Amino acid sequence: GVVAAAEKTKQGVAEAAGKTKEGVLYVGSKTKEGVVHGVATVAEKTKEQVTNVGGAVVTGVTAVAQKTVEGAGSIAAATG
Amino acid sequence: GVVAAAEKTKQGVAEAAGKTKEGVLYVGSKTKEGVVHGVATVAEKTKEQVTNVGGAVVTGVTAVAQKTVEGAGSIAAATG
Amino acid sequence: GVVAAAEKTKQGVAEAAGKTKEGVLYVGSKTKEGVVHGVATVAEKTKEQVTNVGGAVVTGVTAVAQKTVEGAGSIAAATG
Amino acid sequence: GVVAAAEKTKQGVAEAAGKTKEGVLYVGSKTKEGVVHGVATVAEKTKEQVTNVGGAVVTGVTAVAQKTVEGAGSIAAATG
Amino acid sequence: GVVAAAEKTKQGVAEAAGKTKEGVLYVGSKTKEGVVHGVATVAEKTKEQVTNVGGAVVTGVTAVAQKTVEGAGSIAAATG
Amino acid sequence: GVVAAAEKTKQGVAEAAGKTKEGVLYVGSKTKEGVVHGVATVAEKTKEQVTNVGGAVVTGVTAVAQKTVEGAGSIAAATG
Amino acid sequence: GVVAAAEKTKQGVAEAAGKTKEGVLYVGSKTKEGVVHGVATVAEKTKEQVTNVGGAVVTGVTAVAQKTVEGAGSIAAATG
Amino acid sequence: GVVAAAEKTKQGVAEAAGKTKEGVLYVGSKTKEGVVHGVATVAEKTKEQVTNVGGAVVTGVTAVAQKTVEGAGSIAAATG
Amino acid sequence: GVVAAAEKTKQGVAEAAGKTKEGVLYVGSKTKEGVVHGVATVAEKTKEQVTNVGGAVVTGVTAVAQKTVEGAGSIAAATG
Amino acid sequence: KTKQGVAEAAGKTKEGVLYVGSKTKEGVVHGVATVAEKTKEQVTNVGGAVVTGVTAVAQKTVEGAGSIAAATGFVKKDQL
Amino acid sequence: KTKQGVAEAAGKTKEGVLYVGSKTKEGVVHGVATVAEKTKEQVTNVGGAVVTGVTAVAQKTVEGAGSIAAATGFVKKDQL
Amino acid sequence: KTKQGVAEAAGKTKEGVLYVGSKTKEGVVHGVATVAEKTKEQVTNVGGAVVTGVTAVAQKTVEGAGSIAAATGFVKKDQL
Amino acid sequence: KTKQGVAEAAGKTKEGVLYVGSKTKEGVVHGVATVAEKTKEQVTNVGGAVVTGVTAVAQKTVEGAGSIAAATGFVKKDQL
Amino acid sequence: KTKQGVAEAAGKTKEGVLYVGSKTKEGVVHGVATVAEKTKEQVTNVGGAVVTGVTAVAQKTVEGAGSIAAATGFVKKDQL
Amino acid sequence: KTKQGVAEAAGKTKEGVLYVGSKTKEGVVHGVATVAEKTKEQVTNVGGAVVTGVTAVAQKTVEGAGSIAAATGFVKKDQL
Amino acid sequence: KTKQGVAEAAGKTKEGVLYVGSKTKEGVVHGVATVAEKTKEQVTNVGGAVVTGVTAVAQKTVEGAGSIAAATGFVKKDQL
Amino acid sequence: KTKQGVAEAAGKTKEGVLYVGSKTKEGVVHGVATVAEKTKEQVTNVGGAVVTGVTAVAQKTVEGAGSIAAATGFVKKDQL
Amino acid sequence: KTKQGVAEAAGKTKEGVLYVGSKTKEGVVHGVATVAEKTKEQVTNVGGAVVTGVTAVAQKTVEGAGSIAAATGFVKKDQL
Repeated sequence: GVVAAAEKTKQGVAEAAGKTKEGVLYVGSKTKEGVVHGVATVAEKTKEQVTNVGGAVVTGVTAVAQKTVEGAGSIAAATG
Repeated sequence: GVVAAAEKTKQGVAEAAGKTKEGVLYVGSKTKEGVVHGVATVAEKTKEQVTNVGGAVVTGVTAVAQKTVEGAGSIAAATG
Repeated sequence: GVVAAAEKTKQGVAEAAGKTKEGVLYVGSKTKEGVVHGVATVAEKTKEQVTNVGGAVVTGVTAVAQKTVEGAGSIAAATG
Repeated sequence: GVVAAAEKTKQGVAEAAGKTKEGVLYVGSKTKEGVVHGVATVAEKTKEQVTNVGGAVVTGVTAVAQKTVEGAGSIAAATG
Repeated sequence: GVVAAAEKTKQGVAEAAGKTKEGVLYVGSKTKEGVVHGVATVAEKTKEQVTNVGGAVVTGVTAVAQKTVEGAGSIAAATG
Repeated sequence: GVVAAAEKTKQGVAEAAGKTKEGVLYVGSKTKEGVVHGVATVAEKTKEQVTNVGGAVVTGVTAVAQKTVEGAGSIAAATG
Repeated sequence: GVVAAAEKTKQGVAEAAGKTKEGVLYVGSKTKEGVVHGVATVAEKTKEQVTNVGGAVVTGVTAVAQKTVEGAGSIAAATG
Repeated sequence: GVVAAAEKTKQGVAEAAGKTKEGVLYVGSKTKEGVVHGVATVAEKTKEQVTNVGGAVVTGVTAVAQKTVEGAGSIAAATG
Repeated sequence: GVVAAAEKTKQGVAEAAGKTKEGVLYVGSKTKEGVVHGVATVAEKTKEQVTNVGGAVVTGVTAVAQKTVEGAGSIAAATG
Repeated sequence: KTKQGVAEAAGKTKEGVLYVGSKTKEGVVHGVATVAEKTKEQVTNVGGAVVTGVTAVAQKTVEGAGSIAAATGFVKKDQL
Repeated sequence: KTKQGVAEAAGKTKEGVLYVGSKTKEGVVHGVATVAEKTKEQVTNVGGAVVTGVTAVAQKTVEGAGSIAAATGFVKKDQL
Repeated sequence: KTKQGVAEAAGKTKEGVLYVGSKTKEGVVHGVATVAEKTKEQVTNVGGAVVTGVTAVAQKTVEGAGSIAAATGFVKKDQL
Repeated sequence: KTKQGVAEAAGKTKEGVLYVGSKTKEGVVHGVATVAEKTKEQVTNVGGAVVTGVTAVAQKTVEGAGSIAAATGFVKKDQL
Repeated sequence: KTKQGVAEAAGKTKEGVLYVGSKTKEGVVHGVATVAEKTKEQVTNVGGAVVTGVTAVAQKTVEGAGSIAAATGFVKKDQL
Repeated sequence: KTKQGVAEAAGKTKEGVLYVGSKTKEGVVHGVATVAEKTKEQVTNVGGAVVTGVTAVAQKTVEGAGSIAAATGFVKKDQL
Repeated sequence: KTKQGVAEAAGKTKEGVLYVGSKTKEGVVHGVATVAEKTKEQVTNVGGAVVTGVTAVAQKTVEGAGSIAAATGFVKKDQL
Repeated sequence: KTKQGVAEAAGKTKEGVLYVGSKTKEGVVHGVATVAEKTKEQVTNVGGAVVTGVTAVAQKTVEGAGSIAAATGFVKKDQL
Repeated sequence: KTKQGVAEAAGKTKEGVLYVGSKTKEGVVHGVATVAEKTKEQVTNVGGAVVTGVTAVAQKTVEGAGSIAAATGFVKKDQL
């Protein structure tokens, strides 16, 4: 039982609410989720080698922002 | 039982709400999910090699923003 | 039971709502999901080699923004 | 039971709503999903080689924005 | 049971709604899904080679915006 | 049961709606799905070679905006 | 049961609707699905070669906007 | 049961509708589906070669806007 | 059961509709489906060669707007 | 000498294709698109002006002191 | 000499493709798109001005002292 | 000499593709998009001005002392 | 000499692709997007000005002493 | 000499791709986006000015002594 | 000589890609986004000014002594 | 000589990619985002000024003695 | 000579990637974000000024003796 | 000579990546974020000034003797 009342008033406001659930709000904000910024490499000879024979390999520069709900959020998964 | 009332008022507002669920709102914000920004490479000889023989390989510069709901959110998956 | 009432008022507003669910709203915002920005490479000799023999390979510069619902959101999948 | 009422009012508004579900709305916003912006390469000799023998290979500059619902959202899939 | 009423009013509005589901709306917004913008390559000798023998290969500059519903949204698929 | 009523009013509007489902609407917006914009290549000798022997190959500059519903939305598919 | 009523009113409007489903509408908007814009190539010698022996090959500058409903939306398909 | 009524009104409108399904409408909009715009090539010697021996090859500058309903929407199909 | 009524009115309109399905309408809009616009080539020697031996080849500048309903919408098909 | 509102162009070439264009727009109204769907309008006017339609007016004048382009919806009762 | 509102261009080439363009817009209204769907409007006017429509006016004047482009929706009762 | 509001361009090339463009906009209104959906408006005016529509006015004047572009929705009762 | 509001460009090349552009905007209104959904407005005016619509005005003037661009929604009762 | 509000650019190259651009904006209003959803407004005006809409005004003037861009929502009752 | 508000750029290259840009903004309003959801406003005005909307004004003036950009919502009752 | 508010840039290269940019902002308002959700406002004004909306004003002036940008919400009753 | 408010840059390279940028901001308002949720405001004004909204003003002036940027919410009753 | 408010940069390299930047901010307001949630405000004003909103003002002046940036919420009753 929720009741609000206003009467005999020049400017009256009556506001009622049974159940309320506030939510997220960003005002003038900034965010950085999974960011790579400013990587420099000065070599003479570079060499990479990957010899995957049935798994999962993730190399190089990476930036991930997974947001899964009802499952594995792996980056490199390998099941058998 | 939710009740609001206004009467005998020059300017009256009555507002009622049983159940309310607020939601997300961005006002003047910025976001960065899965971003690669400013990568520099100054070499003389470069060499890459990938010899995948039945798996999953992900290389180079990468930027992912997966948002799955009811499944695996892998980047490199390898099942058998 | 949700009730709102206004009476004997010059300017009256009565507003009622049983159940309400607010939603997302962006006002003057910016977003960046899965972005690659500013990659520079100054070499003399470059060489890439991929010898996939039955899997999944993803190379080079990449920018993905998957939003799947009821399935795997892999980037490089390899099942057997 | 949702009721709104206005009476004996010069300017009256009565508004009722049983169930309401708000929706997404962008006002003056910008978005960037799966974007590659500003890639520069200054070499002398370049060489690429791909020798796929029955899988999936994705190379070069890529920008994807998959939005699948009831299926795998892979970029390079390889089943057998 | 949803009821709205206005009476004895110079300017009256009564509006009722059982169930309502709001929808997406863009007002003065911009979007970028799967975009490649500003790629420059200054070499002297370039060479590409692809020797696919029964799979799927996707190379070069790419920009995809798949929006499938009830099927795989791969970019390079290879089944057998 | 949805009811709206107006009476004894100089200007009255009564509007009722059982079930309503709003829809998408773009007002003064811009979109970019699957776009390649501003690619420059300054070489001296260029050479491409493709030797597909029974699969699917997609090369060069590409820009796709698939919107399938009940089928695979691949770019390069190869089944057997 | 949906009812709207107006009576004893100088200007009255009564509007009722059982079920309503709004639809898409673009007002003063612009779209770009599958677009290639501004590609420049300044070489001295160019050479392309394609030796397809029973698959599907798609090269050059491409811009596709497939919108299939009940079938594969591939760009290069190869079945056997 | 949908009912609207107006009576004892100088200007009355009664409008009823059982089921309604709105449709797409473009007002002052522009669209670009499958467009190639602004491709320039300044070489000295150019050479193309295609040696298809029983598949499908699509080269050169291309711009497609397929809208199939109950069939494959491939660009280069090759079945056997 | 859909009913509308007007009576005792100087200007009355009664309009009823059981089921309604709105349709597409373009007002002051422009469209571009499958368009090639502004291709320039400044070489000294050009040479093309096609040696199809039983498949389908499509080259040169192309602009297609297929709209099939119950069949494959390929550009280059090759069955056997 | 004096130049106002002048669009000028020039072009020289020895061999090749040439295009020169010069367009000028002064006092031009272009593209006024309007839709009214299922709209109710009720007007009662007594000795006044009511405007509800679409009015597109363009004017260009040289030596036009005291010019008026569009005077819409007004009541003028000057004594002198 | 004097230049106001001038768009000028020039171009020289010996061999190749050339494009020169010069456009000028002065006092131009472009692209006024408006939609009103299921809208109710009720106006009672007594000796005044009411404007509800769309008014797009463009004007260009040389030597236009005291110019007015659009005077919309006004009541003028000057004594002198 | 004097330059105001001037857009100027120039270009030289010996071999290749050339593009030169020069555009100028002065007193230009571009892109006014408006939607009103399920909106109720009720106006009672007695000897005044009410404006609710869309008014897009553009003006350019040379030697325009005392110029007015848009005077919308006003009541002028000057004695002299 | 004197330069105000001037956009100037230049470009030289011997071989290759060239682009030169120069744009100027002076007194320009671009992109005014507005939506009103399920909005109730009730106005009673007696000898005044009420403005609720959209007013986009752009003006450019040379030698414009005493210029006014947009005078919206006002009551002027000057004695002299 | 004198330079005010000038955007200038230059570029030289022997071989390769070149881009030169110069843009200027003076007195420009860009991107005014507004939404009002389920909003109630009630106004009673007696001899005054009420403004509730959207007013986007841009102005540029040379030699504009005493210029006014936008005078919105005011009551002027000067004696002299 | 004198430089005010000048954006200048220059660039030289022998071989490769070049980009030169110069932009200037003076008296510019960019990006005014506003939303009002489920908002109640009630105004009673008697001989005054009330402003509740959105007012975006931009102005640029040369030799503008005594300039005013935006005078919004005021009551002026000067004796002289 | 004299430099005020000048953005200048320069760049030299022999081989490779080059970018030169120069931007200037003077009297610029950028990004004013505002939201009002479920807000109640009640105003009673008698011969005064009330301001509740959004006012974004930008101004740039050369030789502007006595300039005013934004005078909002005021009551001026000067005797002389 | 004299330098005020100057942003200057320079860059030299023989081979590789180069970036040069120069930006200047003078009298600039950037990013004013505001939210009001479930807020009640009640104002009674009698011959005064009340300000509750958002006011973003930016100004730049050269030779501006006696300049005022923003005079908000004031009562001026000067005798002389 | 004289330098005030100057941002200067320089850079030299023979091979590799280079970045040069120079930014200047003078009289700049950046990032004013404000939230009011479930706030009650009640104001009664009689011949005064009340300010409750957000006021972001930025100003830059050269030769500005006697300049004022923001005069907010004041009562001025000077005799002379």
